Amino acid sequence: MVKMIVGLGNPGSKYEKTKHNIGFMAIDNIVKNLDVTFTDDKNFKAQIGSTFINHEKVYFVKPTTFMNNSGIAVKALLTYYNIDITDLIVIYDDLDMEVSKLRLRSKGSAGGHNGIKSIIAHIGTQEFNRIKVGIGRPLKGMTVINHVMGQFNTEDNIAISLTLDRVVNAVKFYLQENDFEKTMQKFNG
Repeated sequence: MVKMIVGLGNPGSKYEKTKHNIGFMAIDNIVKNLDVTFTDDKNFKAQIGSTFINHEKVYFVKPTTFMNNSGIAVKALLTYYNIDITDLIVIYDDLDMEVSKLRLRSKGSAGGHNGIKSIIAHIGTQEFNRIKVGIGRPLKGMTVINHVMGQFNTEDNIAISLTLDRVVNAVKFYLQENDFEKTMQKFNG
């Protein structure tokens, strides 16, 4: 009945172009496509848009707790609406994929990603559905922070935009089928 779709990132003008905000960018593209408007929530520290698709109510969420606190918002939202982990999708930047690459997974450990780390620690599992967008592989010796805090190279803007459009379609397919596994089969590769 209720779907919780979360895009990760950091609030504030200075973070807006960072690769670590690919989740925010994805959610933005999704709601614009779906004609869904945001509202900076009074209960939750997040930007939230929702709408009924058929008989289901879908929430599109951009936590504004800062990335390392994403789990607090996710857990609050799951608890508030009595939504099980299985009804979750998290959209975010993969730390070790070529830029604009798209991958759907239903698992994976945090691997240095502070948002995913927070979510895992708050909902108690790494077994949750993910739509990952590649931001580039870090060079040897490069720290996670300056890897994800950098902006996208201008030659990559088009690839990123193309990928985000694909994320919109994956979400729609997912909603149509209420099956993330089929969505993974339909979109991976």
